[PDB]
Amino acid sequence: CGRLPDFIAKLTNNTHQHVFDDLSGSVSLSWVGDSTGVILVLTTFQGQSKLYRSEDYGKNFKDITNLINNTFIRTEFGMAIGPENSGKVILTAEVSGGSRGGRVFRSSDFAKNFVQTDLPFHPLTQMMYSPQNSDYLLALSTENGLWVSKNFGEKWEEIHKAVCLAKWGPNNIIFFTTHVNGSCKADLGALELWRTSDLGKTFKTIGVKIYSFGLGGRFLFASVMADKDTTRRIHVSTDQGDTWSMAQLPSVGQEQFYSILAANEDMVFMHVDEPGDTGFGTIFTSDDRGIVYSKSLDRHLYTTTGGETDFTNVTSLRGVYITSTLSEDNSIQSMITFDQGGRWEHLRKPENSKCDECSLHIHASYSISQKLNVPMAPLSEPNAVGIVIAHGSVGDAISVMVPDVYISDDGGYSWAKMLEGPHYYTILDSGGIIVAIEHSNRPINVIKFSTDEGQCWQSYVFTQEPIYFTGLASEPGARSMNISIWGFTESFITRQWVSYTVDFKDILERNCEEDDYTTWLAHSTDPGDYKDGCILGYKEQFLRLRKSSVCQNGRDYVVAKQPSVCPCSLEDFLCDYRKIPGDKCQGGMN
Ligand SMILES: *[C@@H]1O[C@H](CO)[C@@H](O[C@@H]2O[C@H](CO)[C@@H](O)[C@H](O)[C@H]2NC(C)=O)[C@H](O)[C@H]1NC(C)=O
Ligand SMILES: *[C@@H]1O[C@H](CO)[C@@H](O[C@@H]2O[C@H](CO)[C@@H](O)[C@H](O)[C@H]2NC(C)=O)[C@H](O)[C@H]1NC(C)=O
Ligand SMILES: *[C@@H]1O[C@H](CO)[C@@H](O)[C@H](O)[C@H]1NC(C)=O
Ligand SMILES: [Ca+2]
Ligand SMILES: [Ca+2]
Repeated sequence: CGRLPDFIAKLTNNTHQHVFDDLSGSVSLSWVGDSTGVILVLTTFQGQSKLYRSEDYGKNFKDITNLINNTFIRTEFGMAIGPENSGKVILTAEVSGGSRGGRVFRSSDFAKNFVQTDLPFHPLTQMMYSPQNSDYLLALSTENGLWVSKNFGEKWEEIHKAVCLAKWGPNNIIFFTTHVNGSCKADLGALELWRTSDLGKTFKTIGVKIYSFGLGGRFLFASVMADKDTTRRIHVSTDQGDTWSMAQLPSVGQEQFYSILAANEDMVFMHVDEPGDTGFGTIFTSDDRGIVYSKSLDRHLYTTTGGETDFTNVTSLRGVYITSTLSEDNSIQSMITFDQGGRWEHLRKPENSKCDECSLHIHASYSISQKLNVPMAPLSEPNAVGIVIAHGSVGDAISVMVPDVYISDDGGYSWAKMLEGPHYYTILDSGGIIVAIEHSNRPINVIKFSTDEGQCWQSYVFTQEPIYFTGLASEPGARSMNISIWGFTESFITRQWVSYTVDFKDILERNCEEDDYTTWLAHSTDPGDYKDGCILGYKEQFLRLRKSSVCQNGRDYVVAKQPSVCPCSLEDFLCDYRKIPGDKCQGGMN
């Protein structure tokens, strides 16, 4: 491997330290908008709150605690960040014992100015933005009242009482459950599901005997109790609850649960927990109506009701998902699907790695929850086509051994060891740079980076004062070249939070050209087959950045791809026959 020259000089003047020398114990960070560089940092000591604001992607911060009048901010509610570039921020404050209602600091200009607002109620939940209109907010009160605002939280009205759960639907529709006689936990299974399309002026009861409800893609789901039984079933609606269909899914008992694993405009991955405290269930995939379900994966790991699952959307390649399954011997084995759950498969072992014949197993939420030496779950970005990064074990099952970091560049078909120890990682510039920080219980001062998709790595010493590393921060969307390295210095009585923001603009000094990209057929496994690369009835050819090209994709980078319809085979249909949701094959068989 040949390394690019003089990278130290291109990063020293692009390294920016900021110290947060308050006495806080916890730190939370929110990005506000895209292409703004606005970061809000809230530090808490338990109490005192400090509010810091950056507008250069974290290179410099300003103390703006005076903008909230030095009020303690309750971390339970977080920072209610408005969608897209609305620039909306809502912080929930603590009040005294005799206050009639709550207090909230509202900003609509990317945290440049905050307005202090007294509420006619005490908030029980975070204030939720309507996807259709960021001025429309709902919240539940401590008396389980449903409150709605049309003017970004300035004025509130209580549209219904005894509300247990409320969610925005499309076009400013509100769905919510309510109880009549009792409470929310007591009347579990006797709730009613209501809908209002006019922000509380009129109401329609769209369900009774309700356990709970949820939204996923185009689908409205409700679990409904049986008449003379303690079991419950899933009903689904695609017309905002005007009509319902019984999902072709098994019923479950009180000790079981349903969980939406993933949902888009085509279909839903649904987890049905198995009876008993055995920690696993079954994955089913829906049709385009959310009614017909095909069994996709048996013995899917999902510990308890609100427990841990390893289900992972490989967002860098269409149709690819990874998750963990419980073996018959109660060992954990990773499985990968490339066709949206049509079939699952063991992950292919890297060629050079040895078994501790075997396969690759991926560490995710469950491994992290069990306090394994795994700092991050899998990472993928849609604009960085084919790239998957994860901690893994090569062998027969998930192992507690010190895991290596593995990378795929084709969406999970092939794998290679990326780095030796456990590392935090982050993808920048749509894959133009991959960054990694060693996971250690010792202080560190090195950030590793790769410009060839993880094949070659350079180490950069970003500070002479090593830090206990805690996490990476970068602009969501993976289009920036800025990376914030967060850690702390420690004395005998306090911790000094510090961030180092490195700008890679001089590493990727030139913009990528058309010559810098090459054609790549996704899902290619055998060019001799007529249907090579066909997934859900069509294949796609991408323009991928050459690994050898050292250049910036750009903030306005758009993945260039060209689809080609494949002939329909029996693999494109499910049993009602019905074509698979999202399948776009034409001609062929039927
Ligand atoms: C998993 O991740 C992929 C990529 O993020 C999802 O794909 C997209 O679907 C959404 C909404 O349905 C549209 O926002 C995007 O245009 C799609 N993006 C791409 C790159 O395909 C996919 O829907 C997710 N899987 C599931 C089942 O939710
Ligand atoms: C990373 O952060 C830098 C600023 O620290 C970004 O720079 C800016 O460039 C944009 C558009 O060229 C202008 O919005 C801003 O005025 C600049 N910011 C400042 C304060 O100088 C840079 O764009 C980020 N890196 C990437 C690729 O996103
Ligand atoms: C700001 O805080 C000070 C001291 O706590 C208080 O006296 C003042 O009334 C506050 N301003 C408000 C509540 O707007
Ligand atoms: Ca169970
Ligand atoms: Ca490159």
